[PDB]
Amino acid sequence: NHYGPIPGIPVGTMWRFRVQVSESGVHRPHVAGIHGRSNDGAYSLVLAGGYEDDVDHGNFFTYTGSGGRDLSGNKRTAEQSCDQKLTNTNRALALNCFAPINDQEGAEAKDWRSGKPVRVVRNVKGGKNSKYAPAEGNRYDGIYKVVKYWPEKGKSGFLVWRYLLRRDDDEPGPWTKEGKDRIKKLGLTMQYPEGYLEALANAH
DNA sequence: GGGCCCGCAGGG
DNA sequence: CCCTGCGGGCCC
Repeated sequence: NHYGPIPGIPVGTMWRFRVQVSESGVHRPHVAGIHGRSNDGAYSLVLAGGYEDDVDHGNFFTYTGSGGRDLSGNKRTAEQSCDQKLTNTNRALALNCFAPINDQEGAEAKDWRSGKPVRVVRNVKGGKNSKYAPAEGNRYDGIYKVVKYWPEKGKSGFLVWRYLLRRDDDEPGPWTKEGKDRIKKLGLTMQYPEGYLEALANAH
């Protein structure tokens, strides 16, 4: 539903599980990387190193579309086994870009800052191929905007949709000096589900 | 009512 | 250690 930050949830907020990010409003889907409607646009997305074509550079990153995958056998993830399409959440994210939607060669917003805002969450699994992933769980990293998107062959050899997102947010990134100071001042700390830690105090 | 899914953990 | 496939929410 909502575009932009969630009122009163500062950049640097951390949650241990995806479900907690969801109940916060920050990223509603419990599994999916993109939260979006195909005739409106995308509200939030997660970098979790789930797609090999994701490259994260912090203040900007190239995100991969979802799909191009065989999820037979009641799967949630798989390797690329066919071309992605500009449909569903992929189409949603493309609409955020401040340029006419083109599903053949993609598009670029000259005035990208005028595009729709995307809430961006970074998850620890993104750490294999990124300097910007938190050490644990999920972290709210602020607002980014889609500069451009285009199709190309991924590492797998199949077509993927690729999106350049660039940061556009007055709250500083949590990996920066000021981001770290703010987090410290606010006392931001990993949020666990209720009862979770107690259940872990059950090592015997 | 069916599709989708950047998680997660039980059980091998 | 590695593997399998479940709920449930949200979309359409």
